[PDB]
Amino acid sequence: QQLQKEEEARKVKSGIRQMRLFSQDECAKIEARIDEVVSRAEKGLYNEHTVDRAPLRNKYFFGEGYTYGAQLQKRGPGQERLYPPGDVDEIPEWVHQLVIQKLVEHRVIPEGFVNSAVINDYQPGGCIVSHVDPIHIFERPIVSVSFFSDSALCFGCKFQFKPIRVSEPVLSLPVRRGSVTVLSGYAADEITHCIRPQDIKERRAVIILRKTRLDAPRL
RNA sequence: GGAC
Ligand SMILES: O=C(O)CCC(=O)C(=O)O
Ligand SMILES: [Mn+2]
Repeated sequence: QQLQKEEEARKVKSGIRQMRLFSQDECAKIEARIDEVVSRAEKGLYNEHTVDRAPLRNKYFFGEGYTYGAQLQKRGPGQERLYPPGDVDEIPEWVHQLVIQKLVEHRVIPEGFVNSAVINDYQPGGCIVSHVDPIHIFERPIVSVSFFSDSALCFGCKFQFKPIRVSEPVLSLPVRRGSVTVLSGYAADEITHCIRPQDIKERRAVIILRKTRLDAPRL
């Protein structure tokens, strides 16, 4: 039914906020700090679980990190876990001053909301498989700031492998460098979101800021 | 080049 597809896409749009908030100079300053994050990881200055490496995507966990995918035995809903307290490195002060301060000042999230800053560094062709950020781990909303290039955030995609094949998205949301994305409601809880390899044509980094639940399970 |  045209009525059915229009309703779900309407539901997904309802949970999406997106606006330009960082200028080119401000991205350049933050992107430089992101490059230093990569350098410190390759110098071994970070705790073991702070750095999660994959062929075309690295995750740098600060404040709070999580286990996902192949790191889970008997993967299923509710099987994700936080690392033990103090395991991952602290949120860097430049993340507090440059990124979170602007979000708090521009009323994107309340002050003291963020306790987890995760940086996803995508190499050209990189992706992340369709998923819902664990409801048992993270409070809503989910805030992310994009850097180094423009891309798209797709919703409701189905992944096939060998080779990687992605079905037609329910919604493709262009995310540009310096743009802030806020997910809530249906867009965050009742539909998966992903980024496709065809959307990453250059190196792209995104800083994801969240609040972990009080009852969030740890390892 | 793999979070459902
Ligand atoms: O590249 C993005 O913005 C998506 C990353 C994501 O969904 C996550 O790491 O939870
Ligand atoms: Mn996610």
